[PDB]
Amino acid sequence: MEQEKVQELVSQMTLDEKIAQCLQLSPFLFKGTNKNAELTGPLLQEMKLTDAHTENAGSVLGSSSALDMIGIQEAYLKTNRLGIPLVFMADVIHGYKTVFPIPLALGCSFDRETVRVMAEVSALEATADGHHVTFSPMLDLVRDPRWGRVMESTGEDPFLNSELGKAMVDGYQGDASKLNENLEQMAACVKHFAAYGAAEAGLEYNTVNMSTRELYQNYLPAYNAAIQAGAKLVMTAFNVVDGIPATMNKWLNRDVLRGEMEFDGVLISDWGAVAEVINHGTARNPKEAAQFSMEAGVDLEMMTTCYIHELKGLIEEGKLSENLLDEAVLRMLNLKNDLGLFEDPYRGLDRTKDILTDESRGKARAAGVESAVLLENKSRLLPLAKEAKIALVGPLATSPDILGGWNVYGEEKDGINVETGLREVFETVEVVSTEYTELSEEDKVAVKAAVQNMDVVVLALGEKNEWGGEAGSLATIRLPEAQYQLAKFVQTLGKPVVITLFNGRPLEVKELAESSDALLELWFPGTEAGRVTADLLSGASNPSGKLSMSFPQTTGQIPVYYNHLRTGRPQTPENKGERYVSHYLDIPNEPFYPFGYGKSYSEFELKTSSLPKELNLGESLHVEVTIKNISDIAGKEVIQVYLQDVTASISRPVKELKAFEKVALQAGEEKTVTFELTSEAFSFYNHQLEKVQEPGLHRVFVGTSSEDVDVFEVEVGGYVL
Amino acid sequence: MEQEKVQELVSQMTLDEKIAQCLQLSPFLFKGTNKNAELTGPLLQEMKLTDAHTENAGSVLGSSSALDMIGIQEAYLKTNRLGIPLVFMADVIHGYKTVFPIPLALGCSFDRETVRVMAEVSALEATADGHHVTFSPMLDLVRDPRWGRVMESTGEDPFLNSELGKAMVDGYQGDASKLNENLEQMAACVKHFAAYGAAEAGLEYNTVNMSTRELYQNYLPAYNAAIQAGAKLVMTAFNVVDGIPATMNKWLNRDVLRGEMEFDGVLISDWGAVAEVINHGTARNPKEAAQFSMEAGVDLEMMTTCYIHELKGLIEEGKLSENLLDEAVLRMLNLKNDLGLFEDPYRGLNDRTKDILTDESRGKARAAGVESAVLLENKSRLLPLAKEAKIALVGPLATSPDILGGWNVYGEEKDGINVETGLREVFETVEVVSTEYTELSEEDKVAVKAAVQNMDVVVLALGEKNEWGGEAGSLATIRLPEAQYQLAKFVQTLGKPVVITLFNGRPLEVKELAESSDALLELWFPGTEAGRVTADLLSGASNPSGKLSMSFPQTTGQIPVYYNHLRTGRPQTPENKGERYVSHYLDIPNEPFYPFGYGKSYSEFELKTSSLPKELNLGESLHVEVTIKNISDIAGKEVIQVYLQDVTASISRPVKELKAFEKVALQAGEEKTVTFELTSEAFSFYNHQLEKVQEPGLHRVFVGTSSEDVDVFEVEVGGYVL
Ligand SMILES: O=C1O[C@H](CO)[C@@H](O)[C@H](O)[C@H]1O
Ligand SMILES: O=C1O[C@H](CO)[C@@H](O)[C@H](O)[C@H]1O
Ligand SMILES: O=C1O[C@H](CO)[C@@H](O)[C@H](O)[C@H]1O
Ligand SMILES: O=C1O[C@H](CO)[C@@H](O)[C@H](O)[C@H]1O
Ligand SMILES: O=C1O[C@H](CO)[C@@H](O)[C@H](O)[C@H]1O
Ligand SMILES: [Mg+2]
Ligand SMILES: [Mg+2]
Repeated sequence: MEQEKVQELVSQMTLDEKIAQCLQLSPFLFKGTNKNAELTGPLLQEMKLTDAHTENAGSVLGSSSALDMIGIQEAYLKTNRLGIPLVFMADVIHGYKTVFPIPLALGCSFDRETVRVMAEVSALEATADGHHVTFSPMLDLVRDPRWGRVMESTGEDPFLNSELGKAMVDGYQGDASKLNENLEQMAACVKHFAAYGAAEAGLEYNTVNMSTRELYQNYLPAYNAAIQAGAKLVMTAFNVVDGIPATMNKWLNRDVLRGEMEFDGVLISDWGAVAEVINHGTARNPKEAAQFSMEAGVDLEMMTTCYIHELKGLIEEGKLSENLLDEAVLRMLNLKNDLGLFEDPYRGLDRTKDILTDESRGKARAAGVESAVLLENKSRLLPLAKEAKIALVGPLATSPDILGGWNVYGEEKDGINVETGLREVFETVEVVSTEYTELSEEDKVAVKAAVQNMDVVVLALGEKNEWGGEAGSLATIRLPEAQYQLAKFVQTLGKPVVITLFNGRPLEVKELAESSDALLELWFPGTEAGRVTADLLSGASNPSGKLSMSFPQTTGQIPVYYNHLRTGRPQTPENKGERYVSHYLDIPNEPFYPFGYGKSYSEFELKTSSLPKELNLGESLHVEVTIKNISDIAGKEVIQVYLQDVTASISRPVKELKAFEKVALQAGEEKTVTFELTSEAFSFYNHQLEKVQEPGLHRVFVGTSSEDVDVFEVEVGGYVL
Repeated sequence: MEQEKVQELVSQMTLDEKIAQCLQLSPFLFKGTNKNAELTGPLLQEMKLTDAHTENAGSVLGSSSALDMIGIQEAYLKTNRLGIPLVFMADVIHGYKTVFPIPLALGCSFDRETVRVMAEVSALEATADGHHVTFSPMLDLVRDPRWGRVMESTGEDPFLNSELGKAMVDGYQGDASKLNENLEQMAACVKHFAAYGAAEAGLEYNTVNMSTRELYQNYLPAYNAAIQAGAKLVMTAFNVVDGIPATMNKWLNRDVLRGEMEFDGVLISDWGAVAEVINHGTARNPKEAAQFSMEAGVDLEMMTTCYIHELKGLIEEGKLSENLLDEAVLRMLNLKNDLGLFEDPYRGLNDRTKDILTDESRGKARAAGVESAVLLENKSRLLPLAKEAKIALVGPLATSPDILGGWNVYGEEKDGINVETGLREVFETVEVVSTEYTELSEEDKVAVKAAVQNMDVVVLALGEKNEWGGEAGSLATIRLPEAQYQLAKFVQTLGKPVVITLFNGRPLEVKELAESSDALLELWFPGTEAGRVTADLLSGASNPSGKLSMSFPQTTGQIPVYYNHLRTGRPQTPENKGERYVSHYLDIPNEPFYPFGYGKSYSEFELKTSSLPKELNLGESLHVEVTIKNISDIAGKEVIQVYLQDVTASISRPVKELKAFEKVALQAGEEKTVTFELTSEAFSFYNHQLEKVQEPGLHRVFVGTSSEDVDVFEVEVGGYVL
């Protein structure tokens, strides 16, 4: 409908109606839900909720289905005074029913289009099952693989997360202004604002702390890119930011998000995060919690009752301006309108035919093959011949747990396990399945026997997803020790070994790499994992992923990341072995596998056209890269361009990723791609918080990982374009 | 002399002269040195130094002896135009020749007097051997035991480090207005300014980064306390602080150090930290390095040549003002003066040798060792051991002379007392099988089996070599070599009671050691009398009374873990135990293996807090009164501890903060009363705007014998301001 009528609806609301609009609830607390009705009484009573609260609640999160949604919205609109429909939100993180690779894997794709296809397919399916909003993209920069939630981030690099973050939003929302029309798309909600993934000790919900300059330089860029690209919501974070819980952080949310970033959409709290400021000890009680969170501009309280029970009193005693509430309600209604819920509360609703199609599955498969990373492949063991005799052993041989974490809707019975997968392709396969956390003598005899018959071992190891995701912090980033022992065992059997590793985080893999001939990191590919796995092993697909997060030498190296500072005593090749340089006595400084590292069955040669020696301030560097696949085999490479600022008023990272592109090349084929490094890429935040460019020398690095690069020099100065 | 004669020295000094006054060099680049006279030729020619440079050099670092000093100074004065003597500095960190426990151990003493006596004995000896300035206390807060330098800090607590920091300055310098008179006292230099101990990944020299508020709240207090206690010098840090290397960080050093902390002394660079701002990528070359460090107020460049080769040109070209150099030179001379060098450039050097490595001094180092060690485990009263107990003494620390610890630049191992020698003095029957640090052979095991079979108890002496810590001794995994845990596993199967005497420079993973033995005693590195420290504790001649000044993590992946932590929005409680969506790990407990303030005794105490007021005004002190009784037959010391928590505040506040502590001696039966004043400063914190503030509201007071063994009382602050 029209803006003016929305502005009117605010006018016509009671105070209690407005307060309730700022509440969000689980489906089974509304009249007319069709699942979990036997939890409605107990919980309603514990939250001290009444019919007036539930009949005016702003939103719903975690509807179980299209049918669940319809019954609730049909029932709500029957008893709702002014006919303000519910907005319905859900966690569509990496697939709705067609599960795609976990976002950390998606980052390893280094492939913008894959990310967009994933979100688009996800929206297709979610909108079809009644949901208006996904709580995705998750844009927290991660440098600490102990934290279970690294699985939701696209890795340790702000640029890559920024790009892929834009692709996710584009994919879910398409045209952000036609969400009232395009009902196969949905609102995206950026999370978690901000800096959540710097939790101390990878410990869930734990303290985050960093200088403001570093917050802007590295932790904010991606939330900003998604926002600037039209993301409709932002969700707050659980952590403090500089001492102050993000949910009630006024500078962060008013000054930075609404001020600097110009975000005039709904700001939703994370689950309980409004009331939990009480636990952080920056609010004495639910009254204070609500006052400070409203002051901060949190418009939608997620499944707690601070606003519901306390805003009226705050407004009547003049502790809190009613305009703030008014503005918050106005944002909620603008959201609903943008989704066309004033014309159609059922947002297009039967669409079952669209869920879990064969075209969608093929896409998830394509995502999986794009995202897997080949870490080792000694003496061309991979790809395997289709008639190769295979002992498939390990806990991931038959396990149905290949969908990854934050899979709220996808069903394991629709999944393709590794056995099924492999059997579709290779004729001879013998399988000895083993426990995730044990290695018995009986297992070893069975494995001995399966291996002796066969020609090659596919050793499938991995985590259960429940060992990652939210509140899945591992102090030690290792598989259960039994799996390292199973690899040591299997290696003694005389036969060639592939390890197909399934997980949600960087792990200590040195032992795995040292005990096998090849190692293929599939992360958690989703619904089609088995076939992703088979197509890569068989060569039907050629591995092309690159690591979007560093793989540490050991737990004690964390945090280790490619974009690191030099220090005053950097280790060089000409000071190696000296005592008084930055190093460890017991491990290398280098991570075991670095950012941008990945292998292929193909082989490539790159050359960079001549670049200018000199450059003006404000001027863009145009980089031209010619790349040839010099091998019999078709496949993709990921060209990567980095910049270093050799000298600056702040110590600058030795490298920073400024551009990348995945390039498909047939056997023999050659191509040219060109990048624009605009002058922003030469910029940084200074000691005073200004975004600035300084004349001086930069190095440009073109290559195929953060470490395989040719290096060029460029001098910036003169005048400003 | 008088300040006029000093002000005039500045006026009469040439430019080239004033510059060289801002240079410090190793003893063997000087004419007159009694050691390393080779090396002088090539290093001078590498540094492109002259005689103009060395004849006017400001200072020396790390002279080898009183004769070295005297030789250098005598020869320098002979050819020095205006007669400005050299100031002579050194790393006297935990002792000179009589070596005391490493500073981390000293922290575990929880005893100010012990620390002051260490510092006092250290200056006594150092001045006797020619040194004017020590590079100590090291006041970097440490939360990460991977870092080799945790050995030099007194731990993870700002308050404790502040207090013991002042005891150290007080002990080295006594009354600092009379350093020209008490020539058995010496100038002290606080380091490393600032926040150096927060090195990322505990990796040496690595990036440091934290909000300015956190810098002020936790990382600054100790530097500040030592400075306010009158510490003569400060040294810069190798690390960046918010992007900028500390050495050229104007705000940190002009605004914070010289402005807010009102420090008007020499600011010395750390070794090469001036030229090294180039490697940090905040200076193109020695010209800018020099410019930016002088702009920042660095007065003395340590063993690099940016100032000497670049300050002339910078001043002539007008890029840098001669006033800065001048005031820099004035602080230099004011320090020489304060030291009494214009009256006596040999600072009293008169058979000061009678003063070194004395019997009284060694007895003090010994007492420091027994104060500082920490009894971590003692099941079924195995310790103390009867003096007629037959002892199998096995392990790498059985006979190792490596017991003086790291940053021991002057102490000699031949004077050290090793564990066998210590034990043999006390217990009649000792059999000894030494093993390697990093191995466990089948032959070793056979020998251990045979020794243990014969004796009644195992003293299993495990440890680090000191070179696995100190500077640039970072460990990614904080474990002993695996052979040592395997040795403990082995010994435990021999059916005899086991004590592990652990010697180290950092918190280690010790769950496996605790689990494979009946008692565990953490001697750290006690210094010259290590063996007797160990024997006395084991025997009961001394009663363990140390407490942990740094948390002992469950495993490496728990780092950083410390007592003074924030609550988060989803704290693990005893009520929510076992729930998935709470702050916790899947594979280990939240808690460290041993917490801050944790320590055991052969004695047993009760404590009783006198009734506290329910309310308090702003600006008002809280007087906590504690009665403590040793209810046991054994005399011993206990460390009463008082913490505060600010329950609600404009910033999420630590669950606990140590605000007072005292070590209380007690005979069997004996009772005493101590009272502490927690001022309103203790109730204060830094807010978002960076004001030091006090908020009305609820605080909890915790009185006890560790961060975990406490009685909790509440106090409500408000009303008006005192
Ligand atoms: O706890 C949470 O619940 C939210 C709702 O499921 C989810 O979207 C957030 O990412 C997560 O932090
Ligand atoms: O609610 C959840 O469900 C998921 C189940 O797939 C789990 O992995 C997530 O980490 C958890 O947040
Ligand atoms: O961290 C900082 O960097 C700046 C430069 O050191 C300084 O000027 C600011 O006041 C300070 O907060
Ligand atoms: O490198 C160093 O040398 C200095 C000189 O010994 C010492 O005092 C510092 O603590 C240390 O950083
Ligand atoms: O980090 C910060 O936290 C402060 C409190 O939110 C804010 O006011 C400042 O702008 C900022 O320096
Ligand atoms: Mg530059
Ligand atoms: Mg308070």
